[PDB]
Amino acid sequence: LVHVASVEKGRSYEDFQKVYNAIALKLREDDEYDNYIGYGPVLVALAWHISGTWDKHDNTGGSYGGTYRFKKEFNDPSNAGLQNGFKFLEPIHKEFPWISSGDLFSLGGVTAVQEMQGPKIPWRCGRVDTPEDTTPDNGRLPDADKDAGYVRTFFQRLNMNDREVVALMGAHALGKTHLKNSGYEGPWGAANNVFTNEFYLNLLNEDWKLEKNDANNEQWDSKSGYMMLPTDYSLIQDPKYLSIVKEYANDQDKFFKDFSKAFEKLLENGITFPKDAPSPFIFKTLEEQGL
Ligand code: HEM
Repeated sequence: LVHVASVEKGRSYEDFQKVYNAIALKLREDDEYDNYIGYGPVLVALAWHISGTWDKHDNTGGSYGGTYRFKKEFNDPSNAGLQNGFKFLEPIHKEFPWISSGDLFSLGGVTAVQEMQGPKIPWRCGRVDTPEDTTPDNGRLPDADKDAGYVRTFFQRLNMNDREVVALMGAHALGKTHLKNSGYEGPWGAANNVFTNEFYLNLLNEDWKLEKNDANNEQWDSKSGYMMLPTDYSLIQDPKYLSIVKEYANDQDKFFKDFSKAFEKLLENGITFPKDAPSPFIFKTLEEQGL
């Protein structure tokens, strides 16, 4: 099963920058969402879950098909809450009906990271909508109540290694858990709509206490009012993971570089880019444009 990137007919860089700008302007505008966190975090969670269904063994799932738009996938329990990012992006698809669904979903994650002051994330167009019967079954995304062995195995399905797994998990500096969505409740840090190395710092520097939440699930809670999932806490339980956690706590630029490569790879898993496709695009922020 091969998925070959196909550029939207006649579109170039400047066209996609417009779609970026529209997402970015709307991010600016809808600042009240989720108690003033804004929609940045749910947008990067949506781009991760639509890519996270990939299976490297048979190339099923992945971001290419746009299959999150079908009821079997948006009804995935693992995706509870992400209907809000989809709803956000609907006016944008309306304004730019020529972009594919996979391209829009994935571009929404890139746009969110950069406007929340994270690193630049190169992005490539050419995902093509596939039909309903290519929608992967539920159950392909990761459980939160497991340990580092589980996490390591899980991410190997996505062809991610130790550094990649730890870099990628740093996105949990953003947003928060919601009891009615996941059975977990609370934020990971204080600046949860700015992209920083705070997750790593909080992991190492906080006083964590293991507790049961109101949904009867175990989670780690700090005196500062922060939390960590069991899978998050894994990263300082495994010695290999802990080494890298310290690295990123100590050096945000290194974390930024590694996240950037890892997020692009995650969003492009399963896609074949022809030799003569366009080079990855690096979009300007609104700020960089005076907008
Ligand atoms: C072992 C892997 C991980 C587990 C078990 C997992 C689990 C969770 C859980 C349960 C939530 C809260 C959902 C809610 O209640 O609304 C959460 C949210 C979040 N996750 Fe993860 N996650 C994983 C990895 C990742 C990765 C790789 C990324 C992206 C690069 C990511 C991005 C985020 C973000 C940004 C949110 C916050 C969204 C918002 O506030 O609504 N997660 N995750």
